[PDB]
Amino acid sequence: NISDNDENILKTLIADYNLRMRRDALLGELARLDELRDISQVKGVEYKVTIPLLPVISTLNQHEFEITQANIETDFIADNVTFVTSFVPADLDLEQTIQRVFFRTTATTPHFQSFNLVIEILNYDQDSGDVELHVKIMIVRPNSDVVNYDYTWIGKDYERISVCYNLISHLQRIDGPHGRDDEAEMPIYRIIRRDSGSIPSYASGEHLYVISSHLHVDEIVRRREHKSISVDVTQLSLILPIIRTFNPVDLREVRIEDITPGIEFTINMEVSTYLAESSGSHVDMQRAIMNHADKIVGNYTGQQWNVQSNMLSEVRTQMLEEEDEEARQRGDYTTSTLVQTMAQVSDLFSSTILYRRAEARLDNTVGAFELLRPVLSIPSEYVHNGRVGPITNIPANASIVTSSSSGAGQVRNIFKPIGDQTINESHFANVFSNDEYAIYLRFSYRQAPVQSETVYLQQNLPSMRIVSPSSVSTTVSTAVIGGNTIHINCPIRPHREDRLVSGGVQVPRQSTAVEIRVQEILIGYRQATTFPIDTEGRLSLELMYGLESRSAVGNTMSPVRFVTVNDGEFFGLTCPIDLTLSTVVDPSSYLSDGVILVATAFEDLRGYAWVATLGGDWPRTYNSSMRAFNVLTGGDINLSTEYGSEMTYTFKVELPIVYMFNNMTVISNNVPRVPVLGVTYASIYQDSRTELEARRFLQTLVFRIHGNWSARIPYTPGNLPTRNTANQHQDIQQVINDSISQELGRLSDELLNMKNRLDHLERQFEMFIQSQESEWWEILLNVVMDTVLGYFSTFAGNALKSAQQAISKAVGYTRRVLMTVTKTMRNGPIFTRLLGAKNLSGQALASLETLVESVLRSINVKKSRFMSGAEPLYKNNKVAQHIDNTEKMNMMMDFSFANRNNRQNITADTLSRMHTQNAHGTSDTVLPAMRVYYRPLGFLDKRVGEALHKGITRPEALKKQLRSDVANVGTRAPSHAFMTYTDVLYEDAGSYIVSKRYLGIGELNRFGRTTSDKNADIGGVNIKYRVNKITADGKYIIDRLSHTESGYTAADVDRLYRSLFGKQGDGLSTEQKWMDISRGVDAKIISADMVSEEFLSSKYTGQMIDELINSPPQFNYSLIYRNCQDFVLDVLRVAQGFSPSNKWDVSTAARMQQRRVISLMDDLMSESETFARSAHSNHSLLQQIRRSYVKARKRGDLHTVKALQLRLKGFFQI
Repeated sequence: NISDNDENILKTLIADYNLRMRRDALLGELARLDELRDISQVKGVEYKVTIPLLPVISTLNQHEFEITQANIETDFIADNVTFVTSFVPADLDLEQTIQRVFFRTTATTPHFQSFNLVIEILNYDQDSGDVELHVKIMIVRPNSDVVNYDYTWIGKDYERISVCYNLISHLQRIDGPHGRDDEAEMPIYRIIRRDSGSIPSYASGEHLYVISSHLHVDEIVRRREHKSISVDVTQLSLILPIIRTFNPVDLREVRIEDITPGIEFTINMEVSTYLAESSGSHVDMQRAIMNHADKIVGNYTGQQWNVQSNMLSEVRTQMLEEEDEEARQRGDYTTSTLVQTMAQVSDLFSSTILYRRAEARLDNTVGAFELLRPVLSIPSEYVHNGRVGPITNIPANASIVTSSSSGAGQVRNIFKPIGDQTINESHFANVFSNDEYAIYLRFSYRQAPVQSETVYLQQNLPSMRIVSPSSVSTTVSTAVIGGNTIHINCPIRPHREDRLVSGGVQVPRQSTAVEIRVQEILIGYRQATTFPIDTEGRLSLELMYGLESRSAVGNTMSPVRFVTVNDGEFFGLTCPIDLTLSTVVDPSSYLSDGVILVATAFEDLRGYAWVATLGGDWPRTYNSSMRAFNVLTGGDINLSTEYGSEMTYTFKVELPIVYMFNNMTVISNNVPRVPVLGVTYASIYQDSRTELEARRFLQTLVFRIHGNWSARIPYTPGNLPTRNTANQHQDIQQVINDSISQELGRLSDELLNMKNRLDHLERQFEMFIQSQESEWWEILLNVVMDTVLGYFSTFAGNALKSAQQAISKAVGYTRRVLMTVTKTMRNGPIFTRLLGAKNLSGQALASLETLVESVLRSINVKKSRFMSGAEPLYKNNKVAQHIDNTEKMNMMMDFSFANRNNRQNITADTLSRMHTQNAHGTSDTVLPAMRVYYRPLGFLDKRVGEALHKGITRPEALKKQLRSDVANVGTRAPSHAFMTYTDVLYEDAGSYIVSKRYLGIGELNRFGRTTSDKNADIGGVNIKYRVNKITADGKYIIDRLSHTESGYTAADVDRLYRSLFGKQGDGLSTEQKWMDISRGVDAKIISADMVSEEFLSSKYTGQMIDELINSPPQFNYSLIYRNCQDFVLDVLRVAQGFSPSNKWDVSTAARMQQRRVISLMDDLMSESETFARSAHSNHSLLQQIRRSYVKARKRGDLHTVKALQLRLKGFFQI
């Protein structure tokens, strides 16, 4: 059978196996089986090629969710928002008392009020992690109905459980049109979310389910053969959005109250970029909800496949290196120091100060300033002997007993404030603001209580008092001689069996000493840097508060420098006025009405009571006070008694002033006074008061100002801007934007003519080309000419790459192109302030200039021939917005703000709140976002850890920690990356076509040598919309186009659906497949990460991307890239105007360049019908020319090539 040498070989193979077993046992308990780990990895790859790319979902943790809620100030509603509670039992902190997730909403919703989840660990063997869990979910409905769900699970330490709660809000109906917006030539529709006379617009539902898994690692190790993981989804509740109701779920109103450390919690939302109407069909709604659920479940399953692979044997991962914060900080700090040195140099220039004439007339204006507290005074030591009073509401029914039989006791109340009531303050009252100047009134305020008599009005219907019990005391035993032993049991609000916790006190009033003394009124100019001169004018001031009033006139004004508390220092002129208003004679004249309450109601005081017994064996005095009351309110609540035949029950409350004034109401609004001099109500006086009228009467100071002034206002010196940049910039982006703003003034205003601008840009491009050492431009021109005439070259991609490298190396040319674009567009400075902390990228602008110039030099025509028409030019020329950066910027700004940017003298601060995008925050980009998204879905990227236990450690804890480490390290990679590119087209007065391009790629294989049906692949689509409609709040409403209008056939739709959802849509028509594809792309990327760049999109870069989307290359991504994010980063780089990757094959970039040039040439030939013909530019004649050219090029015939190039050039002459 075998020889002796073969037997020796067998023995050494056995010995090697034994050495492997020895090593494995040295390392610990975890398995090390390489073949089973490899089979697991291959099967996981096979599953992962099926995880859907769509829909687009954004994942946030708690911190990023809170920052996002703070960022968005308009309506914030998501079609699907899933709250996933995910945990691994080996990651839970077992020293915690409870494992809980609790979150709620502060508003009314059709289905949701609060969500509570508790995890109970019934058994947990930590040596071999065998856990038995019980999960209890509690949902409280808005009508206070409680719904309970249970889930039990027996499994392993390292397996994951996810509880997913989806809140669904579908916009099903828009009502209108209710008019026509005139700035944006669109009809106006409304979107009803709140209770009104209109039909509601939204329908709401919910979806609750649990995901569990079993990774049969123990069985696989015992039997030594692989077994696929098994994932179970349990459906707990599904409510479809069938009927339309008011109050959809707004995410700004959702609170996450408590999550036990160790539990993972994410928010997974899909929010539309613009508002759109959903389908009312039931099957369509259900597919919409289940696509969201299926993507979440697919990502869960991929993660669990990773966990099984990692448990079966050793898997090593290098974690991607994070960018160096500290090196970037040193570079930025050097740049900032250079700017400071430039400012020091510019400080050497001095010039004569030049002024300008300033005149202004202040019409009759009204302003109201509210003091910190209402003007009141609480007397000390206020005693009230009634049964009902400030503190007590004890009915006569209530049983109150004394030592004598049937002897009712008398109750009294004592109230005492704690602390000072005098206040000294100086304020800068706001008067009027303007982009030129701002007016402030400066005064000082005095208050103190004056010796007088208290005034106390008691309500016929008193509010729920703090001490309002059913009974106060009862008799337990009666003695013939000694007296009756009494037991007192007096609870305080709230009672143990109660709803809507409440309680309070009524406060006695007094009279105080008011002293308002106005010193002067000040005005400052924004751009003044030194004292103005020739200051003259007159101002009149009228004070009025309560019942008194004053008036004075100021004549002399002087140049002044003053500092406000929010805006900095101002330079201007002051108008001293010396008047005093003093209502010490009548400070207390609200006497008709005038009940004052203070609310003291707390969850922590429920069930508290005074419990004591008095009598023979018991002491004859009682003196007790609640200390929880002191903890919550820095005061006291007390009850004192003396045992005797006649007993008095003293209920004393003793509050501090600060707590009192932070908690009070001014009911008895029945007799509200009027502003003392018949002034119109100032929106802080009975303007939708809702019981706020007496506090405004007692707190608000209102004044009336009229006058005029004149002065000479200095101009800013010319050497100031660099000092300003050094003195107040925060980032390097601010330095760049400041340089742009200052350079806008250096450029000539002759550039505001189209011919001059085109000549300037041609001269810039000639400078750029003349400075090239290598001759890449001539070969590029040859490539472009061949492409136009039909001969497609393999190194068009090389030509494109050389052009992009030349552009990125010549940053001066890019800077000049950007500067002329910013100068020649409408409202350039407004735009530079709109940018904020971001910079516009000029690489794409110069890229477009180079492409257009290349084609035009090929056909031997100037650009001015294609730029003819009336203004605005992009509305009268169908190619101008595609070949010109200035017209593109104009069109994009008109689109982004619905022509609100064209209002006269509108500031960038006002315009910034008029964007037309849905759920748009000010931290978002003005132009459409264009970036790569790469984050996990349904779980965090790291685990929440623990601190090391302080005690002595034991082996099963070490084993549990190792299991947690292996379950968590390297398994939380995202399953895909993607990128979006969107371009906007103007077609008619109120019609736009928005073209969104999606490109995504799945996670790369561990084993990439397999065939392409089992490798990671890319999936992309181009989707179009039409903008015709707007809301009354200024936001666009979208209609989505069909697949035919996007260029797709039925077979194309089948291929796209397979790429984007990972399956053949079975039982779906092409209409349903396109509905799913189109609806899955309109979601918006929500993140707390901030971008610092703006990018302008172009139609021909979009064609370059469509070249990848429509005819993808035969590429093995798994073998070439380390990461699926790197591919989409390469594509995004190409989209941003940079060169193609050297990882790609040659023909990829070749085809991209051919597509962009062919698209531009078609556009130019279509436009040339105005100055050429269509009979001699027919498609049939051009096809013959192209076929002849290809044949002539393939056989080296220069005569025919030249003749055909002349024929093509002559197409554009006559």
